[PDB]
Amino acid sequence: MIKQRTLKNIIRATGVGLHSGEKVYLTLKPAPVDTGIVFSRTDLDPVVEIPARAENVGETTMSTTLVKGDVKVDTVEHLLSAMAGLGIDNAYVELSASEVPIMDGSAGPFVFLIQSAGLQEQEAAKKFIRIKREVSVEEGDKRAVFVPFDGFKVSFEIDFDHPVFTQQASVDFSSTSFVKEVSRARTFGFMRDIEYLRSQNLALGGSVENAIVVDENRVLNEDGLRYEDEFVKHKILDAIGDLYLLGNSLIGEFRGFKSGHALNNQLLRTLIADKDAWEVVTFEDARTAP
Ligand SMILES: COC[C@@H]1C[C@H]1C#CC#Cc1ccc(C(=O)NC[C@H]2C[C@@H](NC(=O)[C@@H]3C[C@H](F)CN3)CN2C(=O)C2CC2)cc1
Ligand SMILES: [Zn+2]
Repeated sequence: MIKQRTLKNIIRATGVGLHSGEKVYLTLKPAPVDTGIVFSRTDLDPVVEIPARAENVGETTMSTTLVKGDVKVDTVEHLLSAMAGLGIDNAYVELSASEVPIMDGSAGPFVFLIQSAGLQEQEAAKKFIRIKREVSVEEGDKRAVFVPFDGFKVSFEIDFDHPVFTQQASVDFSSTSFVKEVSRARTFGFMRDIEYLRSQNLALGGSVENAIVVDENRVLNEDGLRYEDEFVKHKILDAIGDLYLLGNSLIGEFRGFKSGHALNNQLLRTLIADKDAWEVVTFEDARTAP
């Protein structure tokens, strides 16, 4: 049967919040069967834990933020994307501040840390959400869609009227490596937006160390891009993080058109609300499973 996984060993890491600019200490701990992913603000007394679930997403439009009361955790999408990538069902994520460390702007450091400390299978069936019906959301010229698909796949398209722009990509994660083809894909910002956001006391941790910085014409980062299609691969990475807020791995296919975390969140909520469109499934034989 396909079994729930947690971590074998705890993992510690240090970084800076993209927005807060704060030094943050991160601890990933193993967790019992059916825990899910739980974020923990250890700096607070008493400690505040927010389950990494769609119901707990705050109305923050810079990044994916979890809330409970007036306590927040900012920029969860890259870490969740890394746990999604490696099929982690159960883990505590301890933080010493309000924001996940940005590290290098991608999921690579997080995927390295997780596999460094190993995975532990647990004596419980892994539960999957299987897409049964197409579910679509739009707003203006943006669109986000679930389609039934025997497997897991993400297609994305962006359309920036900028000289620096493939703006399309499609990855079947049952045939292609999350780790090799998507995990190293970094976040990106335009020089004028960064200048603005700095003026509003935001992007305080941003640098070429943790982002592709783009002016009107070109990539400013001396060493360039990691993929010809790094920008749209980072969109895929982000979506995979957002999807993992379902609290169960997906059997189906996602399509983004100029989508972001706000419309991504609308699609998760519309899916959860339409019980005709999905079922939870387990697999007694890993050999016959998609
Ligand atoms: C020493 O270096 C000097 C350079 C000048 C210093 C700097 C810096 C910085 C920065 C920075 C980078 C990125 C950003 C930033 O918020 N980028 C958003 C980008 C990338 C992608 N969203 C994501 O990645 C999401 C959100 C967060 F980004 C992490 N998950 C979609 N997206 C867009 O559509 C923007 C609107 C055009 C915001 C800020
Ligand atoms: Zn991102």
